[PDB]
Amino acid sequence: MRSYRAQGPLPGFYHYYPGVPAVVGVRVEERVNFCPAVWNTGLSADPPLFGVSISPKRFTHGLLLKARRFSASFHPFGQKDLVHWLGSHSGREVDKGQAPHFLGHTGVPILEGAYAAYELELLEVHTFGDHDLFVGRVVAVWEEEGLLDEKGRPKPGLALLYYGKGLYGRPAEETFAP
Amino acid sequence: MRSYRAQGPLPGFYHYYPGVPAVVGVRVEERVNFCPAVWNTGLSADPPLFGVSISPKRFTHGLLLKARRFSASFHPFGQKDLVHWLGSHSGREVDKGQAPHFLGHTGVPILEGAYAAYELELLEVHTFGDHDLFVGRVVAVWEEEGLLDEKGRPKPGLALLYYGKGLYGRPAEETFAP
Ligand SMILES: Cc1cc2nc3c(=O)[nH]c(=O)nc-3n(C[C@H](O)[C@H](O)[C@H](O)COP(=O)(O)O)c2cc1C
Ligand SMILES: Cc1cc2nc3c(=O)[nH]c(=O)nc-3n(C[C@H](O)[C@H](O)[C@H](O)COP(=O)(O)O)c2cc1C
Repeated sequence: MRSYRAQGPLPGFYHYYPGVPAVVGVRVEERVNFCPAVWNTGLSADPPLFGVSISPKRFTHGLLLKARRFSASFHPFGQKDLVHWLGSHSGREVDKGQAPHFLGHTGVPILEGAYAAYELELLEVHTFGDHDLFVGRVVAVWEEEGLLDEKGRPKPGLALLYYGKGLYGRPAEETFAP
Repeated sequence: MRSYRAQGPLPGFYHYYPGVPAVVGVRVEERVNFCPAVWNTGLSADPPLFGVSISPKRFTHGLLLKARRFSASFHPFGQKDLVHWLGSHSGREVDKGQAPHFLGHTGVPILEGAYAAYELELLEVHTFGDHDLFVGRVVAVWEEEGLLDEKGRPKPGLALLYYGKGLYGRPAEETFAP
Protein backbone atom coordinates (compact mmCIF):
# COMPACT_ATOMS: atom_id res chain seq x y z
CA MET A 1 0.00 0.00 0.00
CA ARG A 2 1.38 3.34 -1.24
CA SER A 3 1.41 6.43 1.00
CA TYR A 4 2.38 10.09 0.90
CA ARG A 5 2.11 13.12 3.14
CA ALA A 6 -0.24 15.82 1.87
CA GLN A 7 1.50 19.01 0.69
CA GLY A 8 -1.57 20.88 -0.60
CA PRO A 9 -4.61 19.72 -2.63
CA LEU A 10 -4.45 16.02 -3.56
CA PRO A 11 -3.73 14.86 -7.14
CA GLY A 12 -7.27 13.52 -7.01
CA PHE A 13 -9.62 13.91 -4.09
CA TYR A 14 -11.81 10.97 -5.01
CA HIS A 15 -10.98 8.23 -2.52
CA TYR A 16 -14.40 8.36 -0.83
CA TYR A 17 -16.40 8.29 -4.12
CA PRO A 18 -18.83 7.43 -5.59
CA GLY A 19 -21.58 9.55 -4.05
CA VAL A 20 -25.17 10.45 -4.84
CA PRO A 21 -25.24 13.97 -6.27
CA ALA A 22 -27.85 16.12 -4.51
CA VAL A 23 -29.41 18.60 -6.89
CA VAL A 24 -29.55 21.92 -5.06
CA GLY A 25 -32.53 23.98 -6.21
CA VAL A 26 -32.76 27.66 -5.27
CA ARG A 27 -35.12 30.53 -6.21
CA VAL A 28 -34.67 34.27 -5.76
CA GLU A 29 -37.80 36.00 -7.11
CA GLU A 30 -38.36 34.83 -10.75
CA ARG A 31 -34.85 33.34 -11.08
CA VAL A 32 -34.47 29.59 -10.49
CA ASN A 33 -31.12 27.80 -10.48
CA PHE A 34 -29.96 24.21 -10.04
CA CYS A 35 -26.52 22.84 -9.08
CA PRO A 36 -25.48 19.26 -8.38
CA ALA A 37 -23.61 18.78 -5.13
CA VAL A 38 -21.82 15.46 -4.48
CA TRP A 39 -20.40 16.95 -1.27
CA ASN A 40 -23.51 16.31 0.72
CA THR A 41 -24.38 14.42 3.88
CA GLY A 42 -27.01 13.88 6.53
CA LEU A 43 -26.05 15.82 9.68
CA SER A 44 -28.80 15.08 12.24
CA ALA A 45 -31.80 12.76 12.53
CA ASP A 46 -33.74 14.64 15.22
CA PRO A 47 -34.11 17.32 13.97
CA PRO A 48 -33.61 16.16 10.36
CA LEU A 49 -30.62 18.17 9.06
CA PHE A 50 -28.92 17.86 5.68
CA GLY A 51 -25.86 19.66 4.41
CA VAL A 52 -24.39 20.62 1.06
CA SER A 53 -20.92 22.04 0.53
CA ILE A 54 -20.96 24.76 -2.13
CA SER A 55 -18.02 26.74 -3.49
CA PRO A 56 -18.31 30.55 -3.29
CA LYS A 57 -17.42 30.37 -7.01
CA ARG A 58 -20.90 28.94 -7.81
CA PHE A 59 -23.76 31.20 -8.83
CA THR A 60 -25.78 29.03 -6.45
CA HIS A 61 -23.76 30.22 -3.41
CA GLY A 62 -25.05 33.82 -3.53
CA LEU A 63 -28.60 32.64 -4.25
CA LEU A 64 -28.66 30.39 -1.16
CA LEU A 65 -27.40 33.27 1.03
CA LYS A 66 -30.25 35.44 -0.27
CA ALA A 67 -33.03 32.85 -0.29
CA ARG A 68 -32.20 31.06 3.01
CA ARG A 69 -34.32 28.21 1.57
CA PHE A 70 -33.48 25.47 -0.94
CA SER A 71 -34.28 22.04 -2.29
CA ALA A 72 -32.12 18.94 -2.45
CA SER A 73 -33.46 16.41 -4.96
CA PHE A 74 -32.25 12.91 -5.74
CA HIS A 75 -32.45 11.65 -9.31
CA PRO A 76 -32.50 8.28 -11.07
CA PHE A 77 -29.65 7.12 -13.32
CA GLY A 78 -31.74 8.00 -16.40
CA GLN A 79 -31.18 11.69 -15.61
CA LYS A 80 -27.38 11.43 -15.74
CA ASP A 81 -27.22 13.74 -18.80
CA LEU A 82 -29.37 16.47 -17.25
CA VAL A 83 -27.56 16.33 -13.90
CA HIS A 84 -24.18 16.53 -15.62
CA TRP A 85 -25.47 19.41 -17.75
CA LEU A 86 -26.62 21.30 -14.65
CA GLY A 87 -23.14 20.72 -13.19
CA SER A 88 -21.20 21.82 -16.30
CA HIS A 89 -22.77 25.27 -16.85
CA SER A 90 -23.34 28.20 -14.52
CA GLY A 91 -26.47 30.31 -13.96
CA ARG A 92 -24.13 33.21 -14.81
CA GLU A 93 -24.34 32.06 -18.45
CA VAL A 94 -27.57 30.04 -18.75
CA ASP A 95 -31.08 30.08 -17.29
CA LYS A 96 -31.13 26.63 -15.70
CA GLY A 97 -34.62 27.59 -14.46
CA GLN A 98 -35.82 26.47 -17.87
CA ALA A 99 -35.11 22.95 -16.64
CA PRO A 100 -38.45 21.24 -15.83
CA HIS A 101 -39.21 21.88 -12.15
CA PHE A 102 -41.99 22.76 -9.71
CA LEU A 103 -42.38 24.83 -6.60
CA GLY A 104 -42.62 23.01 -3.27
CA HIS A 105 -44.68 23.95 -0.21
CA THR A 106 -42.12 26.53 0.93
CA GLY A 107 -41.78 27.81 -2.66
CA VAL A 108 -38.35 26.29 -3.25
CA PRO A 109 -37.76 24.97 -6.78
CA ILE A 110 -37.57 21.19 -7.16
CA LEU A 111 -36.14 19.61 -10.32
CA GLU A 112 -38.58 17.16 -11.97
CA GLY A 113 -37.85 13.44 -12.28
CA ALA A 114 -36.54 12.96 -8.74
CA TYR A 115 -37.49 9.90 -6.70
CA ALA A 116 -37.10 12.08 -3.59
CA ALA A 117 -36.49 15.67 -2.52
CA TYR A 118 -36.15 17.77 0.60
CA GLU A 119 -37.35 21.31 1.08
CA LEU A 120 -34.89 22.96 3.44
CA GLU A 121 -34.65 26.08 5.54
CA LEU A 122 -31.08 27.27 5.83
CA LEU A 123 -29.99 27.12 9.50
CA GLU A 124 -26.25 27.82 9.43
CA VAL A 125 -23.40 28.35 6.98
CA HIS A 126 -19.80 27.40 7.81
CA THR A 127 -16.61 27.98 5.86
CA PHE A 128 -14.24 25.01 5.61
CA GLY A 129 -11.30 25.89 3.36
CA ASP A 130 -12.50 26.49 -0.23
CA HIS A 131 -16.17 25.53 0.23
CA ASP A 132 -18.97 26.62 2.55
CA LEU A 133 -21.20 24.08 4.21
CA PHE A 134 -24.88 24.97 4.00
CA VAL A 135 -26.81 23.28 6.82
CA GLY A 136 -30.51 22.97 6.08
CA ARG A 137 -33.35 21.69 8.21
CA VAL A 138 -35.69 19.37 6.31
CA VAL A 139 -39.10 21.05 6.53
CA ALA A 140 -40.86 19.04 3.81
CA VAL A 141 -40.35 15.77 1.96
CA TRP A 142 -41.25 14.62 -1.55
CA GLU A 143 -41.16 10.91 -2.33
CA GLU A 144 -41.94 8.91 -5.42
CA GLU A 145 -44.49 6.28 -4.58
CA GLY A 146 -42.74 3.02 -5.02
CA LEU A 147 -39.22 3.94 -6.09
CA LEU A 148 -38.46 3.69 -2.38
CA ASP A 149 -38.49 0.38 -0.48
CA GLU A 150 -40.29 -0.57 2.74
CA LYS A 151 -38.05 1.41 5.09
CA GLY A 152 -37.76 4.44 2.83
CA ARG A 153 -34.58 3.36 1.07
CA PRO A 154 -34.18 4.08 -2.68
CA LYS A 155 -34.39 0.81 -4.63
CA PRO A 156 -31.08 -0.88 -5.61
CA GLY A 157 -29.85 0.15 -9.06
CA LEU A 158 -31.94 3.34 -9.19
CA ALA A 159 -29.64 6.01 -7.77
CA LEU A 160 -27.34 8.16 -9.88
CA LEU A 161 -23.75 7.76 -8.60
CA TYR A 162 -20.97 10.27 -9.31
CA TYR A 163 -17.35 9.11 -9.43
CA GLY A 164 -15.79 12.54 -9.92
CA LYS A 165 -14.47 14.27 -13.05
CA GLY A 166 -17.58 13.63 -15.14
CA LEU A 167 -17.74 9.86 -14.53
CA TYR A 168 -21.14 8.41 -13.52
CA GLY A 169 -22.59 5.11 -12.38
CA ARG A 170 -25.41 3.39 -10.53
CA PRO A 171 -25.69 0.86 -7.72
CA ALA A 172 -25.71 -2.85 -8.51
CA GLU A 173 -29.00 -4.66 -7.98
CA GLU A 174 -27.46 -7.24 -5.65
CA THR A 175 -27.65 -6.28 -1.97
CA PHE A 176 -26.28 -7.73 1.29
CA ALA A 177 -27.90 -7.72 4.74
CA PRO A 178 -25.15 -9.40 6.88
CA MET B 1 -45.39 12.32 -6.24
CA ARG B 2 -46.20 12.05 -2.51
CA SER B 3 -45.32 14.89 -0.08
CA TYR B 4 -45.49 15.79 3.60
CA ARG B 5 -44.41 18.42 6.07
CA ALA B 6 -41.72 17.42 8.54
CA GLN B 7 -43.05 17.04 12.09
CA GLY B 8 -39.91 15.68 13.79
CA PRO B 9 -37.50 12.92 12.78
CA LEU B 10 -38.48 11.44 9.41
CA PRO B 11 -40.05 7.94 9.08
CA GLY B 12 -36.94 7.03 7.11
CA PHE B 13 -34.05 9.43 6.54
CA TYR B 14 -32.52 7.50 3.66
CA HIS B 15 -33.50 9.54 0.59
CA TYR B 16 -29.87 10.44 -0.23
CA TYR B 17 -28.43 6.87 0.16
CA PRO B 18 -26.47 4.75 -0.73
CA GLY B 19 -23.22 6.20 0.53
CA VAL B 20 -19.69 5.03 1.04
CA PRO B 21 -19.15 4.33 4.76
CA ALA B 22 -15.92 5.88 5.97
CA VAL B 23 -14.32 3.74 8.65
CA VAL B 24 -13.22 6.13 11.40
CA GLY B 25 -10.15 4.92 13.29
CA VAL B 26 -8.97 6.56 16.49
CA ARG B 27 -6.31 5.84 19.13
CA VAL B 28 -5.98 7.14 22.68
CA GLU B 29 -2.80 5.84 24.32
CA GLU B 30 -2.95 2.06 23.67
CA ARG B 31 -6.69 1.91 22.96
CA VAL B 32 -7.87 1.75 19.34
CA ASN B 33 -11.42 2.01 18.11
CA PHE B 34 -13.20 1.90 14.75
CA CYS B 35 -16.60 3.24 13.70
CA PRO B 36 -18.20 3.28 10.24
CA ALA B 37 -19.63 6.68 9.31
CA VAL B 38 -21.98 6.92 6.31
CA TRP B 39 -22.46 10.60 7.12
CA ASN B 40 -19.25 11.78 5.57
CA THR B 41 -18.20 14.16 2.83
CA GLY B 42 -15.39 16.13 1.29
CA LEU B 43 -15.47 19.71 2.57
CA SER B 44 -12.61 21.47 0.77
CA ALA B 45 -10.08 20.69 -1.97
CA ASP B 46 -7.48 23.35 -1.09
CA PRO B 47 -6.71 22.60 1.68
CA PRO B 48 -7.94 18.96 1.59
CA LEU B 49 -10.68 18.71 4.25
CA PHE B 50 -13.00 15.84 5.00
CA GLY B 51 -15.85 15.58 7.48
CA VAL B 52 -17.40 12.76 9.45
CA SER B 53 -20.58 13.28 11.46
CA ILE B 54 -20.43 11.32 14.75
CA SER B 55 -23.05 11.03 17.48
CA PRO B 56 -21.93 12.06 20.99
CA LYS B 57 -23.38 8.65 21.97
CA ARG B 58 -20.56 6.81 20.16
CA PHE B 59 -17.52 5.74 22.16
CA THR B 60 -15.58 7.05 19.14
CA HIS B 61 -16.75 10.62 19.83
CA GLY B 62 -14.85 11.09 23.11
CA LEU B 63 -11.79 9.38 21.67
CA LEU B 64 -11.82 11.84 18.75
CA LEU B 65 -12.05 14.81 21.11
CA LYS B 66 -9.09 13.50 23.09
CA ALA B 67 -6.87 12.36 20.21
CA ARG B 68 -7.46 15.25 17.76
CA ARG B 69 -6.29 12.82 15.05
CA PHE B 70 -8.07 10.02 13.20
CA SER B 71 -8.21 7.90 10.06
CA ALA B 72 -10.94 7.60 7.47
CA SER B 73 -10.60 4.40 5.45
CA PHE B 74 -12.57 3.17 2.46
CA HIS B 75 -13.18 -0.54 2.03
CA PRO B 76 -14.07 -2.98 -0.75
CA PHE B 77 -17.46 -4.73 -0.85
CA GLY B 78 -15.62 -7.89 0.25
CA GLN B 79 -15.28 -6.34 3.73
CA LYS B 80 -19.05 -5.77 4.14
CA ASP B 81 -19.13 -8.17 7.11
CA LEU B 82 -16.27 -6.52 9.04
CA VAL B 83 -17.61 -3.00 8.43
CA HIS B 84 -21.10 -4.03 9.55
CA TRP B 85 -19.65 -5.68 12.69
CA LEU B 86 -17.66 -2.54 13.62
CA GLY B 87 -20.84 -0.44 13.43
CA SER B 88 -22.99 -3.01 15.28
CA HIS B 89 -21.04 -2.91 18.57
CA SER B 90 -19.46 -0.25 20.74
CA GLY B 91 -15.95 0.07 22.09
CA ARG B 92 -17.78 0.28 25.44
CA GLU B 93 -18.39 -3.47 25.08
CA VAL B 94 -15.76 -4.90 22.71
CA ASP B 95 -12.11 -4.07 21.95
CA LYS B 96 -12.42 -3.23 18.26
CA GLY B 97 -8.67 -2.56 18.31
CA GLN B 98 -8.39 -6.32 17.80
CA ALA B 99 -9.47 -5.86 14.18
CA PRO B 100 -6.33 -6.05 12.05
CA HIS B 101 -4.92 -2.59 11.46
CA PHE B 102 -1.69 -0.63 11.25
CA LEU B 103 -0.58 2.73 12.56
CA GLY B 104 -0.17 5.52 10.02
CA HIS B 105 2.59 8.13 9.70
CA THR B 106 0.88 10.29 12.34
CA GLY B 107 0.08 7.25 14.53
CA VAL B 108 -3.62 7.01 13.68
CA PRO B 109 -4.97 3.45 13.40
CA ILE B 110 -5.99 2.47 9.87
CA LEU B 111 -8.13 -0.67 9.45
CA GLU B 112 -6.54 -3.33 7.20
CA GLY B 113 -7.89 -4.06 3.72
CA ALA B 114 -8.90 -0.57 2.61
CA TYR B 115 -8.31 0.48 -1.00
CA ALA B 116 -7.62 3.99 0.35
CA ALA B 117 -7.40 5.96 3.58
CA TYR B 118 -6.74 9.37 5.00
CA GLU B 119 -4.82 10.32 8.09
CA LEU B 120 -6.53 13.38 9.49
CA GLU B 121 -5.69 16.16 11.86
CA LEU B 122 -8.84 17.32 13.66
CA LEU B 123 -9.43 20.98 12.80
CA GLU B 124 -12.93 21.77 14.10
CA VAL B 125 -16.01 20.16 15.60
CA HIS B 126 -19.49 21.57 15.03
CA THR B 127 -22.76 20.50 16.60
CA PHE B 128 -25.67 20.11 14.19
CA GLY B 129 -28.64 18.67 16.05
CA ASP B 130 -27.95 15.15 17.33
CA HIS B 131 -24.57 14.64 15.59
CA ASP B 132 -21.25 16.48 15.68
CA LEU B 133 -19.35 17.16 12.45
CA PHE B 134 -15.65 16.42 12.88
CA VAL B 135 -13.73 18.42 10.27
CA GLY B 136 -10.35 16.88 9.49
CA ARG B 137 -7.42 18.03 7.41
CA VAL B 138 -5.96 15.26 5.25
CA VAL B 139 -2.30 15.09 6.22
CA ALA B 140 -1.48 11.73 4.65
CA VAL B 141 -2.93 9.41 2.02
CA TRP B 142 -2.84 5.65 1.64
CA GLU B 143 -3.73 4.00 -1.65
CA GLU B 144 -3.92 0.39 -2.76
CA GLU B 145 -2.19 0.31 -6.10
CA GLY B 146 -4.32 -1.23 -8.82
CA LEU B 147 -7.61 -0.81 -6.94
CA LEU B 148 -7.83 2.87 -7.91
CA ASP B 149 -7.95 4.24 -11.46
CA GLU B 150 -5.87 6.86 -13.33
CA LYS B 151 -7.53 9.81 -11.55
CA GLY B 152 -7.81 8.20 -8.09
CA ARG B 153 -11.35 6.80 -7.97
CA PRO B 154 -11.79 3.20 -6.74
CA LYS B 155 -12.26 0.85 -9.68
CA PRO B 156 -15.88 0.48 -10.89
CA GLY B 157 -17.84 -1.90 -8.64
CA LEU B 158 -15.29 -2.16 -5.81
CA ALA B 159 -16.70 0.33 -3.29
CA LEU B 160 -18.77 -0.82 -0.35
CA LEU B 161 -22.11 1.02 -0.39
CA TYR B 162 -24.51 1.41 2.53
CA TYR B 163 -28.27 1.81 2.09
CA GLY B 164 -29.15 2.36 5.75
CA LYS B 165 -30.55 -0.06 8.35
CA GLY B 166 -27.99 -2.81 7.81
CA LEU B 167 -28.33 -3.13 4.03
CA TYR B 168 -25.28 -2.98 1.75
CA GLY B 169 -24.30 -3.05 -1.90
CA ARG B 170 -21.64 -2.00 -4.37
CA PRO B 171 -21.58 0.13 -7.50
CA ALA B 172 -22.47 -1.42 -10.87
CA GLU B 173 -19.54 -2.37 -13.10
CA GLU B 174 -20.57 -0.06 -15.95
CA THR B 175 -19.55 3.61 -15.86
CA PHE B 176 -20.73 6.44 -18.12
CA ALA B 177 -18.83 9.60 -19.12
CA PRO B 178 -21.16 12.13 -20.85
C1 LIG C 1 -21.88 15.45 -10.35
C2 LIG C 1 -21.38 16.82 -9.89
C3 LIG C 1 -21.23 17.06 -8.52
C4 LIG C 1 -20.81 18.32 -8.10
N1 LIG C 1 -20.64 18.56 -6.73
C5 LIG C 1 -20.41 19.85 -6.27
C6 LIG C 1 -20.40 20.15 -4.91
O1 LIG C 1 -20.59 19.31 -4.02
N2 LIG C 1 -20.16 21.47 -4.50
C7 LIG C 1 -19.93 22.48 -5.44
O2 LIG C 1 -19.70 23.64 -5.09
N3 LIG C 1 -19.94 22.16 -6.79
C8 LIG C 1 -20.17 20.85 -7.21
N4 LIG C 1 -20.15 20.59 -8.58
C9 LIG C 1 -19.84 21.70 -9.50
C10 LIG C 1 -21.09 22.56 -9.78
O3 LIG C 1 -22.29 21.77 -9.89
C11 LIG C 1 -20.87 23.32 -11.07
O4 LIG C 1 -19.82 24.26 -10.82
C12 LIG C 1 -22.13 24.04 -11.56
O5 LIG C 1 -21.90 24.46 -12.92
C13 LIG C 1 -22.44 25.28 -10.70
O6 LIG C 1 -23.50 26.02 -11.28
P1 LIG C 1 -23.89 27.46 -10.67
O7 LIG C 1 -22.65 28.46 -10.97
O8 LIG C 1 -25.17 27.95 -11.50
O9 LIG C 1 -24.16 27.45 -9.22
C14 LIG C 1 -20.53 19.32 -9.04
C15 LIG C 1 -20.69 19.07 -10.39
C16 LIG C 1 -21.11 17.82 -10.82
C17 LIG C 1 -21.26 17.57 -12.33
C1 LIG D 1 -22.65 1.41 7.72
C2 LIG D 1 -22.79 2.22 9.00
C3 LIG D 1 -22.68 3.61 8.93
C4 LIG D 1 -22.78 4.35 10.09
N1 LIG D 1 -22.69 5.75 10.03
C5 LIG D 1 -22.62 6.51 11.19
C6 LIG D 1 -22.37 7.89 11.15
O1 LIG D 1 -22.20 8.53 10.10
N2 LIG D 1 -22.30 8.61 12.35
C7 LIG D 1 -22.49 7.95 13.58
O2 LIG D 1 -22.43 8.56 14.64
N3 LIG D 1 -22.73 6.59 13.61
C8 LIG D 1 -22.80 5.86 12.42
N4 LIG D 1 -23.08 4.50 12.49
C9 LIG D 1 -23.26 3.87 13.81
C10 LIG D 1 -21.90 3.52 14.44
O3 LIG D 1 -20.96 2.98 13.48
C11 LIG D 1 -22.19 2.52 15.56
O4 LIG D 1 -22.99 3.17 16.56
C12 LIG D 1 -20.91 1.95 16.19
O5 LIG D 1 -21.25 0.82 16.98
C13 LIG D 1 -20.23 2.97 17.09
O6 LIG D 1 -19.21 2.31 17.81
P1 LIG D 1 -18.51 3.11 18.99
O7 LIG D 1 -19.51 3.20 20.25
O8 LIG D 1 -17.32 2.17 19.45
O9 LIG D 1 -18.04 4.45 18.55
C14 LIG D 1 -23.02 3.72 11.32
C15 LIG D 1 -23.13 2.33 11.38
C16 LIG D 1 -23.02 1.58 10.22
C17 LIG D 1 -23.15 0.06 10.32
